[PDB]
Amino acid sequence: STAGKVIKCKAAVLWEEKKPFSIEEVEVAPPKAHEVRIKMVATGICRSDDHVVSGTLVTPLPVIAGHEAAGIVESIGEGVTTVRPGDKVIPLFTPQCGKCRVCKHPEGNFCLKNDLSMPRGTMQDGTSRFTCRGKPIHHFLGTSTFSQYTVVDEISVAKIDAASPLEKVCLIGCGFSTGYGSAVKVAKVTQGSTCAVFGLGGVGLSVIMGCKAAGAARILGVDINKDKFAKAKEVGATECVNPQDYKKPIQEVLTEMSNGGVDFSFEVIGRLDTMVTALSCCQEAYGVSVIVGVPPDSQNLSMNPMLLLSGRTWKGAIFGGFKSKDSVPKLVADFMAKKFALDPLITHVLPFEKINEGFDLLRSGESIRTILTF
Amino acid sequence: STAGKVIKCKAAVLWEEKKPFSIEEVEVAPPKAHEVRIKMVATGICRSDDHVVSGTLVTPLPVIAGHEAAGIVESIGEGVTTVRPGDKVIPLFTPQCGKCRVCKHPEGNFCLKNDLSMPRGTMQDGTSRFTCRGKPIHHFLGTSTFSQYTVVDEISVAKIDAASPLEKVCLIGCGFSTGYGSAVKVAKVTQGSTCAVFGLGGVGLSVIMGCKAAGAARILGVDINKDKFAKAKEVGATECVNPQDYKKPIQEVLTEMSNGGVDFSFEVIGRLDTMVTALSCCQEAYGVSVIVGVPPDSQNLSMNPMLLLSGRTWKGAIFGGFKSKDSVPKLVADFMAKKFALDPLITHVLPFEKINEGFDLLRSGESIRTILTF
Ligand SMILES: NC(=O)c1ccc[n+]([C@@H]2O[C@H](COP(=O)([O-])OP(=O)([O-])OC[C@H]3O[C@@H](n4cnc5c(N)[nH+]cnc54)[C@H](O)[C@@H]3O)[C@@H](O)[C@H]2O)c1
Ligand SMILES: NC(=O)c1ccc[n+]([C@@H]2O[C@H](COP(=O)([O-])OP(=O)([O-])OC[C@H]3O[C@@H](n4cnc5c(N)[nH+]cnc54)[C@H](O)[C@@H]3O)[C@@H](O)[C@H]2O)c1
Ligand SMILES: OCc1c(F)c(F)c(F)c(F)c1F
Ligand SMILES: OCc1c(F)c(F)c(F)c(F)c1F
Ligand SMILES: [Zn+2]
Ligand SMILES: [Zn+2]
Ligand SMILES: [Zn+2]
Ligand SMILES: [Zn+2]
Repeated sequence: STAGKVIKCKAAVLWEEKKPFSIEEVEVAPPKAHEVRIKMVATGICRSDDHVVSGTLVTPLPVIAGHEAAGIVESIGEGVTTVRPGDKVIPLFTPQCGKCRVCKHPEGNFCLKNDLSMPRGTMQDGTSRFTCRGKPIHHFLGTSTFSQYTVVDEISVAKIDAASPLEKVCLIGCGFSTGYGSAVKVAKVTQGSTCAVFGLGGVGLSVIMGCKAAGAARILGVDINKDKFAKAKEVGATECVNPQDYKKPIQEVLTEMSNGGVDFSFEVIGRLDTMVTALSCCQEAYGVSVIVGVPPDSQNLSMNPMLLLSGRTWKGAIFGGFKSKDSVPKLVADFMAKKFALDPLITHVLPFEKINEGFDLLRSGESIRTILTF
Repeated sequence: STAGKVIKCKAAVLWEEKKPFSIEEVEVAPPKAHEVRIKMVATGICRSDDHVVSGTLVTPLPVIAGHEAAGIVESIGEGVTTVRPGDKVIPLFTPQCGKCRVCKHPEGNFCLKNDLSMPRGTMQDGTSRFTCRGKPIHHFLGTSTFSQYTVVDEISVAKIDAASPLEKVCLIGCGFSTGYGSAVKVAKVTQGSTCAVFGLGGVGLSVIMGCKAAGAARILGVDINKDKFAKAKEVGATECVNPQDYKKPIQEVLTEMSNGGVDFSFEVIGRLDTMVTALSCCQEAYGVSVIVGVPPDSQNLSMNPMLLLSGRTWKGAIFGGFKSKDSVPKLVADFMAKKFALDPLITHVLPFEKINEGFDLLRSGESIRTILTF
């Protein structure tokens, strides 16, 4: 038995920015009250994880990163009612406490217990369950999935279908749900509309999936890497454009293509300039633009508010606007019911021990999602 | 018997920025095809008219300004079908051509025939109906209401109830409709919500009226001029705050007051800083902020897109999001049935000839709306 005992296991520890992950032995404490210790089965490589390495995202180091994953409950602390040992689960990088003003609001999902805004890198109780070489190691978004075992707060885990294929449904933990929800729930893309999607990575392809599902007539994919176009078309893009191909700025190109601006635009990269371009390319009177990408820490964009005064709507969202604990099990059920596909997002499957190679694939432009298997 | 003839009349011509209006004789050409010549009865002094004087709003000079008004049709050009001589009318500074993509859109109102985005200061045919001292004088937003007679395109005029009191209902031509629509139509303020309204002039008061009509539980008025607070409370503000009274920035004060941020905020001033403050003070996950104020020409704001990524919605609107020609007659009908009040906005009345004194009253902080009678 491992319950109630410290587990020694393998994890990918990030000791400092801009270095490879160190794959080594860590100690994982048993869960305290209202906590859940999970044996990880599969975890995806999201660009947000790379942002921690690059310094685009600031979070306390050293850290066990990883937030897009699925595993099986090893044990539960006192008072846990929502999962049991043996359950398949997905860690929730946006928690759902169920009690705060946001959780109580019909539209809101950015639960006040989150560790994104002001990251502490701990459990809810302000402590860490991880040590490595006798040093405490920070958590990441209350998830820390780049480890054979993690411990999460109960509000940061959802029970999912016992028959789920964990090496696919881990994508529901971030990239798929984010993209899909940003289209269907946050933008509320309409039938017959014209959409523009900036960035054709895992998250942008999921936005295309959601736009198609919502009945968009035109879905214009935008990427500087033309190698991304074929897959974008497979999942629903009607045309793809590379800004580098044009003499005019792409907002102008897109406005011309859409005969005066798009209905819905999406920034799915993480650049300040493309956030403004995506806003500008939506129709000035009734267009809607959704920011999905994570921008570099502490940088402000510059924009002319006349873009809004004419009637545009600008919004952003975390995790596709989904209330995480309510939504994740339904999304997995929908997947098992063949309501959407995940395979188009998965280009590579590697053992966990090849985590660095997985990051290199992302950074080189060659992968969409690499799934790491434990 | 003036039909088909040039009319000589008095108008308030602005020859130069930052100068008084010159009340002097102009020549008003008869209406061409699909044009309407109107004998003005009443016009309000809106801060946007002052922006033309101050150079906050750039439009070609010399100009006859004025956009919030009502009058009586003197004559119609060939092919006009929607008004007749003798009809009471309100000029529409935002046209409604009924044919463009925006007019056909269920939500949009910023008709593509507008003269706001890239002002030419002409009629739709790119010419002027006004001469003064033998020189052509520009139009303003297709309306030019600071004149005993004006000529407008058919798409820029609405027929209103023959029994309308024009000295009141002129406010439906800008300030009332803008503020009230910004709350009820653009923001979609909900029952029991908390709203913050920045700027307690004619338009901000109208926002308050709309928030109260929509059932908001708390309506927090924000102004640096505490003399504006009494009237704001009369029309439904539950609390008023002066940023100058506080050591902390007003977004922090308002967040504290609202136990974590407001449901709906409105910028109704025209400052880049208060646009960002207004966004910040809405709840980060589900808050909505609407820009109503007109910013200084060609200036960009700076903001951190994390304010949006958490879930905020930011939008702007012209004329309260109302399709102008459909909406103005209904707004008048509703006023006549006492569905809303206009008297709280009217603080001063003056003859047209005292237009400069009207502007002095606004600039001093003393007036809300001065109504000028011809
Ligand atoms: N809001 C959320 O909850 C959320 C969730 C998941 C991902 N993210 C962010 O979303 C972004 C996309 O993540 P991902 O899909 O995993 O990343 P990714 O797989 O790197 O995809 C990004 C794509 O953007 C393309 N790109 C780069 N620069 C430009 C440019 N200038 N113009 C057009 N295309 C360009 C690039 O070629 C690549 O295909 C990242 O910033 C993530 O951090 C946010
Ligand atoms: N979007 C539209 O269609 C539309 C329509 C009508 C008016 N406008 C604009 O809306 C704004 C308000 O017009 P109005 O009500 O006629 O003007 P106004 O009567 O000058 O009211 C503005 C109020 O803002 C207050 N104010 C000034 N600076 C600050 C500050 N730093 N903090 C808090 N309050 C401050 C000021 O004391 C005054 O009561 C102007 O910019 C107009 O140009 C836009
Ligand atoms: O990819 C999901 C994701 C985000 F959307 C963030 F805003 C963030 F800060 C982060 F760390 C993260 F993982
Ligand atoms: O007050 C209404 C009003 C506006 F909202 C503008 F954006 C503008 F440019 C203008 F001239 C105007 F009069
Ligand atoms: Zn919560
Ligand atoms: Zn992610
Ligand atoms: Zn139109
Ligand atoms: Zn106005």
